[PDB]
Amino acid sequence: TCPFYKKIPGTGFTVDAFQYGVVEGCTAYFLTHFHSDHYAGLSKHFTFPVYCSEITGNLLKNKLHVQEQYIHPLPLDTECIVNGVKVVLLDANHCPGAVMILFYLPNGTVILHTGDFRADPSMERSLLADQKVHMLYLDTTYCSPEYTFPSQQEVIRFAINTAFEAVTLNPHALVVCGTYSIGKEKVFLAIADVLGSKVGMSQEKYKTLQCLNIPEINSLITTDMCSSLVHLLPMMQINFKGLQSHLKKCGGKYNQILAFRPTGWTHSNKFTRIADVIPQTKGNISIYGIPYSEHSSYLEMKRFVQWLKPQKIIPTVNVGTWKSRSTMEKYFREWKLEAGY
Ligand SMILES: O=C(COc1ccccc1)NC1CCCCC1
Ligand code: NI
Repeated sequence: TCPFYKKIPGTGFTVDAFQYGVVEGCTAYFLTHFHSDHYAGLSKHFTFPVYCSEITGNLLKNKLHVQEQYIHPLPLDTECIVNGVKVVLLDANHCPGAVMILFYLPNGTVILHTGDFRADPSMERSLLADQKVHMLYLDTTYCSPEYTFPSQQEVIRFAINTAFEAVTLNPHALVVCGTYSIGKEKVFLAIADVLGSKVGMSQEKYKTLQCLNIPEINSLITTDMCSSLVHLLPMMQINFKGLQSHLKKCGGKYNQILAFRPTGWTHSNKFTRIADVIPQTKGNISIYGIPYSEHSSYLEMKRFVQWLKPQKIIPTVNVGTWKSRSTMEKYFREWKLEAGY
């Protein structure tokens, strides 16, 4: 059964609703981004129209094998008519291909669905600038003031400086970066760039990255592991056992591993600043957890919502408990009273 917060009223549209079978009355299925919780249920035998970004469409075709006849890519920042309704796709500042969707309902109501997003002041100068939004379907992943983390730029500066120092001290060190989905590619691309190397990876991960429209990608990545001193591995292998195993396979080329585990928020963000971050170490292996977020911090979310001044907010994350629903509703009311809308 498809839940209410994935339906768009007054239309035949759903958003990120592929795991409920045939949804009654749905004429077009929107997909905000290529993350498995959101695409859950999509496969090669899907036979209804799917509306999405170009990048998401490339991933649907090549990774899930959805037939081309059902993939409807739309350009960003452009008014489009879908089944008699005006829509706009906006960059979500999440992973590659991720969008927010503006719906202009036939009755005059305007709805914004953020999908997953990392709110930014630049969104205040998007096509949102003009206009009234009556309903906001909001990515509330980190909707509590405890959720603090640095800018993406600060985290990348830390990673580049850490990697460059380690490899300049020991030219026989290998750098390894964990991954389990699209997103956060800047981590491994920025480290490889400072080290003068391509990024080495499996055939499967190479295929995925080839779908993302990254400029000059062929100059940046490779399946030839021997040519590369920055390697990508599944996130599940970023531990002392897994990294020891990997080092054995490298034919005596390296005598040290420096590894990065991009995470979201963790409770060490309540205590330790990015500059003060230290690794876990066992012998010649060191592992850094770095808080590289592709979701809004509490402060970023609050700024966006107080600027947009929506008439009603519908959370799309942390909706499953009464305690988390009540917590979110209290913050929305504070924000409204503070700003006066
Ligand atoms: O209980 C939770 C579960 O996730 C929530 C996320 C947003 C709003 C409400 C809940 N988190 C807590 C972590 C430690 C301190 C802050 C809330
Ligand atoms: Ni996501």
